Amino acid sequence: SMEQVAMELRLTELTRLLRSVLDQLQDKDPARIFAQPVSLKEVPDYLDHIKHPMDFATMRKRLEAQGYKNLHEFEEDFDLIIDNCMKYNARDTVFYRAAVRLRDQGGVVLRQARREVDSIG
Repeated sequence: SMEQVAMELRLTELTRLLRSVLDQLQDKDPARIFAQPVSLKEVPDYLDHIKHPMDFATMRKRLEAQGYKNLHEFEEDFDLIIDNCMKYNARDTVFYRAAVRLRDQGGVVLRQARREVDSIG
């Protein structure tokens, strides 16, 4: 149908907007602390602590599979990265501090993407 196509065009454009958002968020992690999944070889007990692991490479796989239907779903995954880190790591660590900074700095980017998604529909 012509409707399924128009829908596929919007999803593709949302995917394009979310790709730019992802790149902006990831620039706010220059140390690449959140770039890849926490290693289960190096933190064998991680899943006893954190039930829904997340990271930027895993979000990127989902993104490129057009697996995000809206900004809310994307934000949920970004919040997991931050929230997982702030539970697993203590306050006085480079990792916890890096999540606080990513959270504060990403908020500006997410604030405008919400307006752009509402705006362009």
